[PDB]
Amino acid sequence: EFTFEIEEHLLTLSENEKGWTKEINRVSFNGAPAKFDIRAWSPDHTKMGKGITLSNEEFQTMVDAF
DNA sequence: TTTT
Repeated sequence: EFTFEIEEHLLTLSENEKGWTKEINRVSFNGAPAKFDIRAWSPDHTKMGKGITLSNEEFQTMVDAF
């Protein structure tokens, strides 16, 4: 058992020939408070690809650093 | 090529 919900779309970074997009979103996993999520997504966003989840703290650390 |  596992669930996901894209709560907010922040940025699309690129799209490939199959229409999958790399995105920065706020995503809730298993109904938890949403985290930052940098991940590939199928065209209708019904299939997840490879990516990483970052807490607000981890994301701000990254932003401050670059 | 693709699932926390």
